[PDB]
Amino acid sequence: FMEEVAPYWRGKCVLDRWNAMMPEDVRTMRDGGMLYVDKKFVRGYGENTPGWRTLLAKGITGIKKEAEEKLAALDDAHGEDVLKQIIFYKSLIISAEGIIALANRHADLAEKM
Amino acid sequence: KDYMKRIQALRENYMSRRVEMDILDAYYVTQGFKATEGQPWQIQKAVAMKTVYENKPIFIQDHELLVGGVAFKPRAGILNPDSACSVIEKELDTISTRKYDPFYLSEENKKLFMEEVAPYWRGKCVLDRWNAMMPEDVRTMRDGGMLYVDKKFVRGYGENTPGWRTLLAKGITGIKKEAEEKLAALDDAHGEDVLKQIIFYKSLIISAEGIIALANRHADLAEKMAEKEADEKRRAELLKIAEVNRNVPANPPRNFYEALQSMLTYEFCIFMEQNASSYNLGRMDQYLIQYYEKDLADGTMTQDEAQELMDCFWIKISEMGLFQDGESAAFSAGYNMTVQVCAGGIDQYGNDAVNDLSYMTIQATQDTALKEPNMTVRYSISKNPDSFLRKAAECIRMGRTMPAVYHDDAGIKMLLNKGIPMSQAWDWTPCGCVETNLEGRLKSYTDIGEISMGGVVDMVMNNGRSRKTGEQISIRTGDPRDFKTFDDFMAAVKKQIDHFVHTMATMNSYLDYLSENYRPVPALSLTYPNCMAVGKDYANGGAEFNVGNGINIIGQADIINSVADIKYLVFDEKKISMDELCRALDADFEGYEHIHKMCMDAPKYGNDDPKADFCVGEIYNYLVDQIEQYDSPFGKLTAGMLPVSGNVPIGQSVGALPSGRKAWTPLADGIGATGGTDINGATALLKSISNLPHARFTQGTQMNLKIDPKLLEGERGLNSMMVLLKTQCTLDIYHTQYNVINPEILMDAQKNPGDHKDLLVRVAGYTAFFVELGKDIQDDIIQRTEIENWG
Amino acid sequence: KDYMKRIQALRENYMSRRVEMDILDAYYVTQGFKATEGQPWQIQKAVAMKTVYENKPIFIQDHELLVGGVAFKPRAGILNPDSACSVIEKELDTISTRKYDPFYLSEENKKLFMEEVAPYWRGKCVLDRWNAMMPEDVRTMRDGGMLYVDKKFVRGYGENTPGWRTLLAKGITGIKKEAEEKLAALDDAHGEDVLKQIIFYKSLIISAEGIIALANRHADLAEKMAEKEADEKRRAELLKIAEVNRNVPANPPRNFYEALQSMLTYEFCIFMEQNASSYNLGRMDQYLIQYYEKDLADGTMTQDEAQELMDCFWIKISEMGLFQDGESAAFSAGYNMTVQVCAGGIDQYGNDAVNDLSYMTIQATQDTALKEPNMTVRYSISKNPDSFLRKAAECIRMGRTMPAVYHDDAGIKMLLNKGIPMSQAWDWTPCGCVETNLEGRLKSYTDIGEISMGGVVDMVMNNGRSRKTGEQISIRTGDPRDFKTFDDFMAAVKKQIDHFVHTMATMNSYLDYLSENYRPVPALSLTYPNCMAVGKDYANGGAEFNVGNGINIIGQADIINSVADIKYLVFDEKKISMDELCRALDADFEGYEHIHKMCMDAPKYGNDDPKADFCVGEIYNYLVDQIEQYDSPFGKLTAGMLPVSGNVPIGQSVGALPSGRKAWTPLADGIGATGGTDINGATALLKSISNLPHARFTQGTQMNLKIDPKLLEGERGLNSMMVLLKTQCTLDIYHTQYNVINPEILMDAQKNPGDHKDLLVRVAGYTAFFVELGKDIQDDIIQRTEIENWG
Ligand SMILES: CN1C[C@H](O)C[C@@H]1C(=O)O
Ligand SMILES: CN1C[C@H](O)C[C@@H]1C(=O)O
Repeated sequence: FMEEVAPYWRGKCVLDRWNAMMPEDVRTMRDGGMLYVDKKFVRGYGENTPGWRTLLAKGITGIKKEAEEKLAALDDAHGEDVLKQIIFYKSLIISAEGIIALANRHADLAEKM
Repeated sequence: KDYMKRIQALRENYMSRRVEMDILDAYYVTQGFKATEGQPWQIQKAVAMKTVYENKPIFIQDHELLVGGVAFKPRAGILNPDSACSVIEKELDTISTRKYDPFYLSEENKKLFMEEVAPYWRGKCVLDRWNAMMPEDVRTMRDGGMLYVDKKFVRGYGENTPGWRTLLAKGITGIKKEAEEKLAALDDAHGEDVLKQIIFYKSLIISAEGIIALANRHADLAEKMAEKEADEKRRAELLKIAEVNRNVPANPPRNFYEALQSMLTYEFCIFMEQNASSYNLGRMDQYLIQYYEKDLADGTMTQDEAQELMDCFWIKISEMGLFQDGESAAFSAGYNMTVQVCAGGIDQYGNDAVNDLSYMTIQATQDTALKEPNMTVRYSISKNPDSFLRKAAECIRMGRTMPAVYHDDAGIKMLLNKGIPMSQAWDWTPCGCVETNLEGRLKSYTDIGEISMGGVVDMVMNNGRSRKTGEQISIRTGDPRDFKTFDDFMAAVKKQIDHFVHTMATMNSYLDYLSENYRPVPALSLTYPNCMAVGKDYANGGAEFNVGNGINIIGQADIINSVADIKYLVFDEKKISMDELCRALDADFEGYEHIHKMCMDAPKYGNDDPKADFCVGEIYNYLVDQIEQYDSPFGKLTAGMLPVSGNVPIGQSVGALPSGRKAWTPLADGIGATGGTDINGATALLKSISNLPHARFTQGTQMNLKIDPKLLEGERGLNSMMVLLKTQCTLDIYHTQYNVINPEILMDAQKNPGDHKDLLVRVAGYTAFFVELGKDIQDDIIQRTEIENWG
Repeated sequence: KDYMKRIQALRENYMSRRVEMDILDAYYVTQGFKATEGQPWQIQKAVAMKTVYENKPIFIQDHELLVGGVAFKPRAGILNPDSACSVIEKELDTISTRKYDPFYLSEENKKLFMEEVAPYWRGKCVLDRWNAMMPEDVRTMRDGGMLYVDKKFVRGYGENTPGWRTLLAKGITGIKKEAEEKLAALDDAHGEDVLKQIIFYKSLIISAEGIIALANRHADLAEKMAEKEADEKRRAELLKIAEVNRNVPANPPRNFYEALQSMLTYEFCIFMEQNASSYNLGRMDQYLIQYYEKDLADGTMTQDEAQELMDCFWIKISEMGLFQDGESAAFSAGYNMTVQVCAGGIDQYGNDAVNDLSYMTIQATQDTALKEPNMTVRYSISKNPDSFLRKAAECIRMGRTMPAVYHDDAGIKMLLNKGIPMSQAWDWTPCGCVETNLEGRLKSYTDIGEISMGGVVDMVMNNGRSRKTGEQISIRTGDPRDFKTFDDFMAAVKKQIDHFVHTMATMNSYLDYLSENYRPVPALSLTYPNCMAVGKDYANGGAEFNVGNGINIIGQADIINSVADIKYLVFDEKKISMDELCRALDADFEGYEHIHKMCMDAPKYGNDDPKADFCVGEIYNYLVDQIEQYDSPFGKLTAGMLPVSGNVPIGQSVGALPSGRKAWTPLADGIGATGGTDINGATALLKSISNLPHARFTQGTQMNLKIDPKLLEGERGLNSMMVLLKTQCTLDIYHTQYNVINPEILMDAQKNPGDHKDLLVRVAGYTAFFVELGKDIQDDIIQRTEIENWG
C-alpha cells in the first residue's frame, strides 16, 4: 500500500478532496459531533438496486453490444457533449470486457481444478 | 522630440535582449497546485497565479515609466505547465537552438524544470491529455500534415479582447468587491450548481488578490529603488511609478499614466495565467480618450508626455513572447503573441471614432518600431478622416509593416455573423492576426487548427494518399483519371473538404472538452462582466457572447489555382490528359517540364482573371458551409483564413500541384496570390481576393501585399496608397497589410543578420523581426510578389 | 419590338381601368366562415379562401398571356372582412369620393355588403377587436396624432417575400402532398399541441386545394374562350393559357411561361388571403433564370418572348390596388400594394448574380411604365457590372421613377442584424417600400405604426401637450425654459422618445395577439418550408426566422433640424431665448418673422453640416436602443425609417418647430432633408444621411432625391448618376430613390389630371400615379428639392 498505492492518491481521492474542500460550518458541526458527514466520501455509492432484469435478459455481452452500437452511432465531430457520451460508452465497453474477463478467469480456474 | 531620447534608450535595451525561457512562473504554478491538492482546479489555478504574482521576479528597467513583466526578463517565454509542460520536457535540450523561435533555457532552469515542475504535470497538463485522447483520424490526418491540430492545446486561450473598460471603470478591487458580493449572496446549501458558482467566484477573488499584489510589489520596488537613486529626475519618476502602481490596477485609473499602467499590469497578468497570442489591447484610443482629454485639459499631462507613455507601453507590450513547441513555432513564428491594438472605426453613435489617441497609436508604432503590439486601424471609409488613413499610409511607407488596415464594416459584418447585435458590433476589435473580438464580451478560440487546402488538392489528385509516405491519409475519393467531367473532380474536392473539416471538428470537441475542464482563466474572467452575472468562467461560457471555435484555412492560391488549372488544362483546353497530369504531378514535374510550364501559364488567382477566379466563391462558401454544420456548447464552429506562417510548414506535406507548385514548397500566404503569379497590379489582386466571401469567415481573413517602395514616394505615392486602401473597402476586403522593403535589405538580412536585428517584416497578420524567422519563412517572404503597379 | 404591340394594348387596357371596391371576395369569405361555424379560425379562413378562389368571378383579358386577379376586375381593392369589415361600413358612402385612394363602391355592392357581410363581422374582425381593446395610452397618443397605429390592424401581414423557390420547385400539389403526409404522420390522440398542428396542416391542404381550383378555372375559361375565338393566333394563345394554368401553380413549371404564371397565380391568392402591401416577388432574376435559360436552349422561347411575358406579368401585378380605411390612405397613398421585385445582388457563391433577367427586370419596368411592381436593384458595388448599373440609371432617367438602388451590403447587414446567418443573408430581398425580407423564411410585420419624430420635438417644446387641442397627450418632460443646457433638452427628447416607443410597443402587443389568433395565412404558409416542418402558420412563428415587428419612424429632418437648431439658436449662438423661441412657436411664427428667419437659417440636415448632423447618430441610436429593449413572441422589436406618405398626415398634428417648419405642414419625407434646405448638392445630401446608422434599422431606411433632368443628359449625366450611386454605396447608404421629372409637368398634372393619368412619381419607397395622390401629398412631392448639383 505505502509504496505502490498511497503516494499516487494523496490529494486525489474523493476523501482528500472532501477534507480539502470542507466548509467551516460543516467542519464545526462535524467536530462538534452534531452531524456525521464523512462516510459517503469514504465509500462509493452502493445504496441502489442495479438492473438485475437487464443483466439477466441481456447478459453483459448484450449490454456491451448496445454500447458498441450507441458509440458507433455517435460522432465526436459533433461537439464536446457527444464526446462526453462517447467517453461514457467507451467506459461501459471497457468495464464490461473486464467483468467478462473475470467471469472467464473463474471458468479457467474451475477447468484447471 | 525630447521624449524620444527616452524611447530610443528603452528600444536599445529591448533590442539587446536575448530570448530566454522562463521557468520560475511554471515553478510557482506547480507550488500553487501542490499547495491546494484536492481543491477544484479553478481554485488551484487561481492560487497558482496568485503564487506566481506574489513570487515571480519583478524588475524596473532603466528609463521605464510603465513597468511590469510576464517573466523574469523581457522577451522571456513563460511555461504554463497546466498546458504545455511536456513541451519543455521533450525539447529540454533543443529549445535553445531549435529551428523556429528558439528560447535560451539556462542549465539552472532546466534543473528547476525537470526537478520541481515536470514530474507534477506528466499526464496532467492539457497537452498530455490531448496526446492521450487524440482520436485516430486526427492523429492520421495530423501525422500526414493535412491538419495542424496542436496549437491551442499547447497555448491557453488568448484570442480575445479583455474587458478593458471594466478594468478601467472598476479596477481590480471593484471587480473583486462584486465577486465578494456575489459570493456572499450564494449559499453552498443550495446544491452542486451553486457550489460551482461559489468556486468560480472564490477563484475570481484569489486571482484579484494576486493581481493587486503584483502591482503593489512593483510599487514597493520603485519605492526602494527611489531611496537608492542619486538622480533626482529618475527618483521623481520612480516615486511616481510607486504611486501609479499602488493605485492600479487595484483602483480605477486617475489619469492617463495610470490607465496605461492598469491595462499593462492586467495584460501581463492574464498573459501569465495562460501564455497565448491575441490578448488584444483593442481600442486603446477609445478606452483612454477620457483620461488623455482630462489631463490635457487639467495641465497634469501634455500630448507629448502621453506619446511618451504610449511609446513605453508599446515597448513593454513587445517584451512578451509567445512560447510554443518547436512544430507549432513554424506555424506561428517570430514569438508572435500578437497583441493587436487598433485605432479608428466608429463610436457608439456610429460617428467617426478617430481622436488624438487614434493618431498617436499609429505614432507609437512609428516611434518604437518593434514587432509588437500588432498595431492596426479599423478604417471606416464612410466616416474616418483622410488624415487618419494618410498617417497609416506614412507609417506603412516607413517600413513599419503596420498598421494592418481593416475595412471597418467587414469587421462589423463578421461580428453580426457571430451573433452579436449591431448595438454592440460597432465596437468590434481585430484580434491576434486578423480575427474579430469584442471587448470583454465575446468568447472563442479563433484558431483551433489548420486545414491545408493544398492538402485537399493533393488528396484528390493522389486519391487520399500521402505523396511523401504513400499511406492512406485521407478518404478515397477516386482515381482522378476516372473523372469524366470537371464536376466529378469538384465532387472529389468537396468530399475531401468534408473529411478535413469533419476531422477538425473532431479535434474541436477534445479541445473544448480539455479547455472547459483544465483551462479556467479567472484573471481573464474578472474583466468579462457577464462572467460575474452568471458565475461561470470565460472557459465555461460565462462571457456574454460565445461562438464556436475557429477552423483556419491555409492555401487559398493553391486550392484555387489547382482547381482552375485542372479545369483549364484537363477539362476545357484539354492540353494534357489527367493521366499525364498525374504523372507530371508524381514526378514533381521532373521530366515533365513542358507540363510544368503549362501549369505555370494556366490561369492564376490574383490577376482578376475569370478563368482563375470563377471557382473562389464556390469552394470557400462550400468550405464554410461544412464548418458551420458542427455545433458545440459555444455555438456553431467558425472559420478564418489567417495562415500565420503555417503555409510554410504545411506545404512540406503537399506534393506538386496542378497550379505548378512544386512539392514540399510553401503554400500561398494569406488569401492572396502565389509568389510571382500576380503580375496585374495591386488593384487586380484585390479584385481577385474580393471573390472570397470574407463575411463568411468570422475569424477573419488575412491578405498580404508587398509594395515596391518606389510606388510610395512623394504625395503621389501616398495618395495611391490611400486609393488602394479605399479600393479595398469598396471591394469589401476585410484586411490588408503591406510589406514595403527594399528587397536587397531582406537578402542582406539573411547573410548579415547581426546588422538587421530590428528589421521588421509582415508575415501573416502579425509582424516579426526578420532575422528571427526560420529561413524557410524568410524565403517565403522574400519570394512574395513585389507589386510594381497600383492598377 | 413587335411584342410591344401587345404590351401597349395591355397597358392601354390597364390605364383606362376605373378603381373599384370588390365585395364578392368579402361575401364569399363570409360564406366560407358561415359554412364553418364552430371550426377553428384557421379552418374557417382556409375554407373561406377555397370559397373565394372557387367562386369569385375570373377573367381573361384581350392580349393577356398571363391571367388572374384578386377581385372582380383589375385594380379593384378587396375587403378581407375578417380584418377590416367595419371600415367599409363606416365609409360605405364616402369611399367612392374620399380624399385618398377612392374606391368606387357600386350601389349594388353596397347592398350585398351591408346585408350579407357587415352583420357577420361586427365585433369579429381584427379591426373591431383592436378598437374594442386599444388601451388608453395608445388612444390618446393616436388621438393627437403622435403615433399612427391602425395600419396593420386593417391590412393583413404582407410585408414579406414568400417562398417562391418552394412554390416553383414543388408546385402547390407538391406542398399539399407534404402537408397531407405530415397530417398522416400526426396522431390527434397526442394532445392539444398536436391537434393544433393537425388544424394547421388541414388549413394548408384546404388552401392548397383552392389555389389549384382557381388555376383550373382559368384553364377552363381559357379553353371555353378558345372555342369561341376566330383568329387562330389568339385561339392558340388561349389554348396555351389553358395548358399552363392546368399545370401551375399545381406542379413545378415546365418552362419560363409556366413559372411566371405560377408566381402570379400564387401571388394573387396570398393577396386575396389578406389585402396587404408588399407580397414581394423578390429576386425573380434568380428564381426563374434556369427556366429562361433552359427554354432558350430548347427553342421554345426567345428572349423577346421572355421579355413580353415579363411585361405582361408586370401589368398583372399592377392590377392589385391596396385597400384600407380613409385615414390609413393618407399614410399610404396611391393604391400602393408595393410588390417589390429586385434584380442584381450576389448569388449563393457570393458572385455577381446579374443575368439576362436582371436586365429584363429593368426592361419590363421601362416597357410597362406602371406604378407596380416596385422594381428595385440590389446593387453590389464589388460584384455587379457597370452595364447593369447604367441600365438602372437609364431607366431612372426616363422618368420611370425606378428602380430604387439598394446598397447590397447594407441589405445584408440588416438581415444579419435580424439574426439571419450570412449563409442565407446574401439572399435578402427589399420588401414593400425598403424593408428587408428573406424568401419564404422571414416573418415579421415590417411596419406596424409610425412614430412622429416631429411630434417628439413638439412634445418637448410644448411639455407633452397638443398644440392643436391643448390636451395633455404625451408625458411631461419639463418647461423648455428650464433646460439650462442642451443636455437637459436632449434628455427631454430622450424621455419623449422613451414614451412614444413605449406606447408603440404597447400597441405591438395587441397586434401580435390579434394577428396570432385572428390572422392565420394558410396560403402564405404554403411556401414557408419551416411552417411545414413545425406545423405552425406563418402567423404563429412557423417561419424559419422571426423578428419582432418594425416600428416606423417619421420626421427625420424635422427632429434633427429642430434639435440642431435649438442647439445653435438657444445654446451655442444664444441669439434667441428659449422663451422668445417658444413664444414664436406658440404663434406659428405669426408676428415673429425675425425668429422664423433665424430658424430657417440655422443649420439644416442634408447639407453635410456638422452643426446640423452632429446629433443624428446619437438620437437615432438612442431610438433603436429604445425599440430594441422590447420583446415579443417573435423577438425584439425592429425599426425602420420608411414614412411612406405618412409625413403629410402625421405633419398635420405637429405645430411649428425650431427648425423653422410652420405648423401642421408635412414633416420631411423618408430620411433626407426638408424641401428647400439641402442646398449643397446630392453628394453632401448623401453624406448627411450617412450619419444615420442604417444598420440599426433592420426594416430599412427610405431616401428620396429629385434630380434636375438637365443633370442627366447624355453619357456624362448617366456617368454622374452612377458615380452618385457608387458614392451611396461608399457611404453605406441603404437605399436611394430618384424622381426625375420636369417640374412644370408636375404642376400641369395638378391642373390637367386627365392629361397625365400615367405620370409616375416616386413617393417614399414606392411609386404612385401622381394624379391618384391627394393634393397635399402632391404638394409635398412638388416642394421636394430639385437637386441641381451632383457634388
Ligand atoms: C498568432 N496567432 C494569431 C491568431 O490568434 C492565430 C495565431 C496562432 O494562434 O497561432
Ligand atoms: C406601403 N407599405 C410598405 C410598407 O411595408 C408598409 C406600407 C403600408 O402599406 O402600410
